[PDB]
Amino acid sequence: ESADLRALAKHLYDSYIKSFPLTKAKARAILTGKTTDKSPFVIYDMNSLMMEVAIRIFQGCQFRSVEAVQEITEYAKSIPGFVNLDLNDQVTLLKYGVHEIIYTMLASLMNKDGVLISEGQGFMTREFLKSLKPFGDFMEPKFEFAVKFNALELDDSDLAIFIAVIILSGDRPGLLNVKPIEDIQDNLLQALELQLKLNHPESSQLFAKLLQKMTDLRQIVTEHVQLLQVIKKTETDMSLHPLLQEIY
Amino acid sequence: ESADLRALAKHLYDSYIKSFPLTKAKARAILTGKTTDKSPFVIYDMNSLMMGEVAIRIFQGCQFRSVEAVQEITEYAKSIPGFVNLDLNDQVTLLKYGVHEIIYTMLASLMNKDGVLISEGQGFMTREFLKSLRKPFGDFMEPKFEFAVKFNALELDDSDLAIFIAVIILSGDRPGLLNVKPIEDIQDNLLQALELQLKLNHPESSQLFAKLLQKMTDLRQIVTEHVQLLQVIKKTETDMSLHPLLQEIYK
Ligand SMILES: CCCCCCOc1ccc(C(=O)N[C@H](C(=O)NO)C(C)C)cc1
Repeated sequence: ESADLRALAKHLYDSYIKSFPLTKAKARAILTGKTTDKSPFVIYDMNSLMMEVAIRIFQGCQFRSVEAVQEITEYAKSIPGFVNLDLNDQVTLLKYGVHEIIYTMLASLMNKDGVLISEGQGFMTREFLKSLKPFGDFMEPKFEFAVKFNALELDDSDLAIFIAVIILSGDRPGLLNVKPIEDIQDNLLQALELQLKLNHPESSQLFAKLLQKMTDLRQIVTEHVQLLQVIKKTETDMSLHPLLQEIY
Repeated sequence: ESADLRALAKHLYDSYIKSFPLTKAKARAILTGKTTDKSPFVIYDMNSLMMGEVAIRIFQGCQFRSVEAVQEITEYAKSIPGFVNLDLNDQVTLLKYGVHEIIYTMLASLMNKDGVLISEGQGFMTREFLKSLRKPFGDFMEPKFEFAVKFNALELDDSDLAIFIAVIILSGDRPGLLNVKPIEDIQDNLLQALELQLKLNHPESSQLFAKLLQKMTDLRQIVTEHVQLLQVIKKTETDMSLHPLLQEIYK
């Protein structure tokens, strides 16, 4: 019945707002969408950056991503049925879902020329990121995904349901009880479909186009982790950085 | 109008039957009990194999089947409304990237958890036998079995698959495409047709449409794993020849 579907959509939206500080609505108003109170500092080269380069940028991204995981974790616990799953299955779903979610939400903060950083008080150009060492290949395939993903023109109410769909996948390795997970994901998928039909009545087969983006998304995540291995292949030793690499 | 969508579904199923010699219907009519004029000979070891012809030989037999499959898929693609009216370069790109995803979708029709039909359904080669092949070749088919067992649980029939295969071809997020708009226009039509087909054919199956579209994620990874395997085989088997058509498809 369409009432608990809209109820679910509204519920996810509100939770998404509470959990994630920088919404797409706010990000877009800051990006090339302009407004008149505060423009972000723009990092376009080595001197404008000047707060250490290459390694320290990568490390800055890890700090932020560790923050993101905790925001996503809180959001997951608001998905009806999630906290009632097997504890091991909750951990597994977050462990394998969090990267997909991070690059999905990161698109909200990107345009074809750069990405918002530091709660949007900053902007790092796409071109500055390409000019880096082994690290100049990290962000670029994310930019290419974002350009295509953002073409769908989803807003936060759409993204909230989509993010829940990703978390409740069901094909994650090592799950103990797949049934209640795919039951929840069936319900979320229904809510997303209705949401897209109501929010974007003249965008045909948007639901289908969005799900097809998961194919790009998972290969991006796969490529990314393999890239992460190559960096554990040159800077390695002297951990006067003790528990902080333990945090990571 | 649903009527134009039904007519498109019927057109595609028709071309599917005309293009592909071994349908899911027939493959499921050799595998299960059913008919006993179409019982396959079963290959499960070397002696039962030599009721035939190993490793490298199986692999090149597989190569030739793939090449055939490219011809069948190409003939099918041309029947898809608007496909042949596209920029010739984009026709080539769509097939380049579409062909293996379709092969592994169709391959699932020929599979159960225990093995796979071969030689147009006259033979059946065991999963365990395939997994026991020397080193590199033993990991070739196993992830295709993994996919098939899960894909086959959707219980699609040939009229479902016909439209799904067309949807795969007309992607538009394919690398290198020149004009994405007319491709995406065709795919939207195909997606509407698929959506209708699945709700009329599987009325009690909730969100089958979304669940099927998600399988596209598994297909992509199978192809990606498969390319990595071939890179390995080409380095260890310097005396083994890969077909030029297959080489052109890979990069
Ligand atoms: C639509 C026609 C589908 C016919 C199904 C044939 O079954 C298969 C399954 C897997 C393969 C396969 O992976 N071939 C590899 C391949 O295509 N590498 O590119 C190698 C061995 C040639 C080929 C045929």
